[PDB]
Amino acid sequence: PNFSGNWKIIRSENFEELLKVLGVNVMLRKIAVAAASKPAVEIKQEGDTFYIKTSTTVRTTEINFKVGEEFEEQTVDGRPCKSLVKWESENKMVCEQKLLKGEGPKTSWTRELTNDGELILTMTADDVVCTRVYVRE
Ligand SMILES: CC(/C=C/C=C(\C)c1ccc2c(c1)C(C)(C)CCC2(C)C)=C\C(=O)O
Repeated sequence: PNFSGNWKIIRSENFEELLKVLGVNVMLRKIAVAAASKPAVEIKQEGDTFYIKTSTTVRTTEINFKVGEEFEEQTVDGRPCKSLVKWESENKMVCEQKLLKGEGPKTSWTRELTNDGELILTMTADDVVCTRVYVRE
């Protein structure tokens, strides 16, 4: 049950559709979609403590959190939110997000370590689901 490692993406689907439901104009979606197809992901895990750095040419995010403890991060479209991660199963964590200001689509994410050694990340916005699959570099 160790997510630690440097991960590279091998499959991504419905990412643009995700941004579309968030109301991002076409020009910006193009820039985001292009850069998001080549992320560099670093994860450091110790017990329930996580450090996840996701880097792209146009944006880098770093989150630090303890499963079960509320923290603050940003939605995919850059809006400040309060998040809470819980273990849904032994190798699957689910995160429920809550906007700090205003309204918007219900968003969340999940990260799961599969039995073949891969990592599946799913990001949701209302009914749209983006699936991203990684493998260690
Ligand atoms: C890599 C990844 C996600 C990458 C997302 C990127 C780059 C992204 C997302 C949204 C945006 C931008 C970039 C830029 C900066 C163009 C500004 C416009 C908005 C609409 C605010 C997820 C993962 O795989 O964990």
